[PDB]
Amino acid sequence: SNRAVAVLRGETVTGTIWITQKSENDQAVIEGEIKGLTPGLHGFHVHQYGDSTNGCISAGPHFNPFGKTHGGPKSEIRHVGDLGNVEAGADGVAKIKLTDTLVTLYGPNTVVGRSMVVHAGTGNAGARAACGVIALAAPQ
Amino acid sequence: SNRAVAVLRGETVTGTIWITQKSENDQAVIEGEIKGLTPGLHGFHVHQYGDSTNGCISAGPHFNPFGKTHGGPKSEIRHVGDLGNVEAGADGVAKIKLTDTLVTLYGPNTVVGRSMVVHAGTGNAGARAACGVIALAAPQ
Repeated sequence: SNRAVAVLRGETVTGTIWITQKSENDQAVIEGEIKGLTPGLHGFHVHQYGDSTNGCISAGPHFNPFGKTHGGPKSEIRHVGDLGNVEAGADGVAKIKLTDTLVTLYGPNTVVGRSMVVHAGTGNAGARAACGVIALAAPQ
Repeated sequence: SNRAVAVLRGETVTGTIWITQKSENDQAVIEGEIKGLTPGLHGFHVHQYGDSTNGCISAGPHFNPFGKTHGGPKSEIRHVGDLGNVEAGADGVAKIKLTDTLVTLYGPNTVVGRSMVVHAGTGNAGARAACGVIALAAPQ
């Protein structure tokens, strides 16, 4: 499909994030809303797995298919799953629209079946506050 | 991945269903548990979409990629998404193990990102009682 959606679930943070992409060669658009955030900037990431058998823990690590490293030559590689930080507006909702990412719904790096995770900013989920599987949706 | 998992969510019915498949040419195994069922046989189906923006309604129709029809020549085509009926044992849990389906995690008919849905046996979800997105999981 040219359209996917993640419904984020968490104790307090929830949301709905759409991904739309006309073809393998076109840039995807990520758009939606995240609710229940404490005020300020929070991390927003694609993680490797959609597995939600263990809350947001089973999402596994950041999705970094190109292998960006901390330093050295490969530190200049783009981290595909890094969607920056997000924040709620005055109305308490974060309106997300990201048009310049490398996220794709096609080819070997497709994110279908993986997860989107919101990171706050103590427990075994670290800062992971909500997560949802990137699901196939009806094409537009 | 050679492994996917759907966590089924519903008002009363829940479950965890794994799909494991060594390669594109190998037969998948679907195995897991469904809880909260009323006694007796219930339908178990792959549906087209994992979209859960509208409960189990947004899962869309049965997944029937080969186009099985009610009658005529194409009525003899296999309905890929039809996983038969399931039922709870005396312990109140349905132990699912299906080894002869055409469900795959590879190629154009991959079910990754689609949904699994349990059908009871009144409302806009019809008989759909629980559903979950088929998510990528860590390979085994």
